[PDB]
Amino acid sequence: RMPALFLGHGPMNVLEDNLYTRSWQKLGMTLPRPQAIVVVSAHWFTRGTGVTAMETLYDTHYPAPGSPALAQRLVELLAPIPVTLDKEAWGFDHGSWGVLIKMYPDADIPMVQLSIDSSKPAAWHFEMGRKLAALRDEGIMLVASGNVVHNLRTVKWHGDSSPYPWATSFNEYVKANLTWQGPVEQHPLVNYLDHEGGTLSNPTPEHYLPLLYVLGAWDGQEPITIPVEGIEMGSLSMLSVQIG
Amino acid sequence: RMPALFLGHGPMNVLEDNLYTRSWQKLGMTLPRPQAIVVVSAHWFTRGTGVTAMETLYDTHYPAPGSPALAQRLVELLAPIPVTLDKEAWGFDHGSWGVLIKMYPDADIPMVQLSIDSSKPAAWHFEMGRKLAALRDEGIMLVASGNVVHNLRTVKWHGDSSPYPWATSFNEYVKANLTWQGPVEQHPLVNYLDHEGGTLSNPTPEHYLPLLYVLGAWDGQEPITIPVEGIEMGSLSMLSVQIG
Ligand SMILES: [Zn+2]
Ligand SMILES: [Zn+2]
Ligand SMILES: [Zn+2]
Ligand SMILES: [Zn+2]
Ligand SMILES: [Zn+2]
Repeated sequence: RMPALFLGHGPMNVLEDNLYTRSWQKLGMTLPRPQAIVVVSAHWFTRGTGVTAMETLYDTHYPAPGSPALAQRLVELLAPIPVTLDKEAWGFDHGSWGVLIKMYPDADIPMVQLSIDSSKPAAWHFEMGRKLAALRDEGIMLVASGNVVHNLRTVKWHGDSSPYPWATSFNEYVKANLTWQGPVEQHPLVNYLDHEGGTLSNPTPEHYLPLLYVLGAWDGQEPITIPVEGIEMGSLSMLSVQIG
Repeated sequence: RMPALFLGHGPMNVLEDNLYTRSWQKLGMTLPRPQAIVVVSAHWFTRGTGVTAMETLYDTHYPAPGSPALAQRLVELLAPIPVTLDKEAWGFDHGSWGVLIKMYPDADIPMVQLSIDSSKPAAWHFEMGRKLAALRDEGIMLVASGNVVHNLRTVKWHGDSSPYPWATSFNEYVKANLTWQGPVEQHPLVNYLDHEGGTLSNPTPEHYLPLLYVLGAWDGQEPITIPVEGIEMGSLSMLSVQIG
């Protein structure tokens, strides 16, 4: 049974870097090797849900082989959710590419990209991870990447380095509610904009929503882990989450 | 009379970095301060020409004030070229943001973004810089950013560090033809795919085309300078060009 992973993304490198990259490389050594991976990124935020099997914007290159079989299986599992199927791969954002180059350096794990539907509310994205859960017993690792705090208008690129108190506030409300159980509509992490708090940490939903894909996939029983965490440049949250 | 600048973009930082960043900061200290700037990036590659006056994807933030006056003046100058006018700013690619944060750290120069028309041939993009030339006598600096060699399938992110010979070959054909004069249709840098050479260095045109915007703006008389140059990771060319 494969784990699902939400990674806070960014180290702005690298090669021989930091705590985060060593946590990614990390889980790539330590976690059960997947038959294939469904990648969810903050940066594939589209009207409607798209899927690529990667049979062919960003100053990056991650030549993982595609899995047309997993793509079709994704489309079927999601039906009647209408899915658009791209032939070509989508470019990987620097952050996602940064997680993947550290995690599985050799780009030898077959892969599908899944996009996040803009037009849908948080509860729906949580329901998505509920549907993706079945794939975890079929040798498939879910890797979602984004940032539970993500306001680049508040980011302090040089000085000083302490976490803004509102950043730590929202982040702790995230961590304290990972294991919440009950109706989806009443989930604190689904109703995240109910926090002070919420809109300032996430003025648009895309960097936060990927966590819900991972949380949607939790059975209520298996452990939930935090392989690495951190708030960089005052408001970039680096909170990573392991399900199972 | 304002200079036009093509910058090869990437240092993957920074703050206290390298030769390239110090060349950018650099020209920002040394060049005549502009009333406003038209930014052209490799990464705004669209069907049709777009313009933003910046009255409102990338893990970046460059809060330069817009210039609606320059935007309208751009639309008028280009007519009958059909232009789409966005209210909102487009996100800056890391490379462009990297050039601008070093060049004009304070983000206090008014600014317009101009996009590159996908559907048009190299000669047309050269003609674009011919039209943009007039704005140089109106206090306006053209800043184009991309990379005259740009194949991320050949990039050696770690080892070793020597420039591929084909990379140096195409690059030198670029440099040897900056000052070429004659009919546009017969310009070596317009007919760049005529080199061995060309398609391998530039499998799609977007990172190269921005130079033509700058070269289009040369009168035949003023100096053409190379403020910095370099080939990193075997095939990322860092060749920068100053017109006037
Ligand atoms: Zn680029
Ligand atoms: Zn980037
Ligand atoms: Zn954000
Ligand atoms: Zn991001
Ligand atoms: Zn390229």
